[PDB]
Amino acid sequence: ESLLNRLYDALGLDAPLLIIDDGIQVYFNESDHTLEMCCPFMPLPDDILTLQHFLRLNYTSAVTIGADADNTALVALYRLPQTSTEEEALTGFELFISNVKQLKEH
Amino acid sequence: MESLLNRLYDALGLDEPLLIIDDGIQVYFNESDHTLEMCCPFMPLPDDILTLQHFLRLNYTSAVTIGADADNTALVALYRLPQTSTEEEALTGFELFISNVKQLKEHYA
Repeated sequence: ESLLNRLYDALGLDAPLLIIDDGIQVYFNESDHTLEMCCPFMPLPDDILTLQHFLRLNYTSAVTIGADADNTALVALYRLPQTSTEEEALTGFELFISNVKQLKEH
Repeated sequence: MESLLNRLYDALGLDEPLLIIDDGIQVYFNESDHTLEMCCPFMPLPDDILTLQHFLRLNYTSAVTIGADADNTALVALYRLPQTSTEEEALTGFELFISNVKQLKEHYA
């Protein structure tokens, strides 16, 4: 029973990518013995100060900022080892969504 | 009860700010209420668009988080560990961190 499947059950979701009308797309990556949550929240900036700002945010945040391989957007990230329990996964998901909403504020 | 960071220091055979040098790798710690953060400043903070975007992309693929320190002086590799973790998880985490940063630095720094 994969951690991803574990999270879904914990969330009550019955999937046979998770999109929420909060204008949020969550992608899951289960490679490297871990569960990674990813959410592209805005286009990749070309401004030095803005880029440094997101790297600074990574110094103190549980939810970190990265850039997709396609180099088209900044993505909020959060990883957990597959060995994690369904309770830890659930908690991680809750924290992730809250931070993504925060990142989209202005 | 001794704090988790103090127990790590003991495990590292150590008896206040502090900088560790393990195999040429610099490691210092930051703390918050619920988290102990291991930090390795591995190179000066780049000031060009492309290198900065590159490190943001690396964040997506690298096992360890890459960020910039508070003074905007260095690019830093880091690992967050719950202040509720066991002494052993702290030590093992520290060792794995060093291992990850060593390779990160030699390939991207």
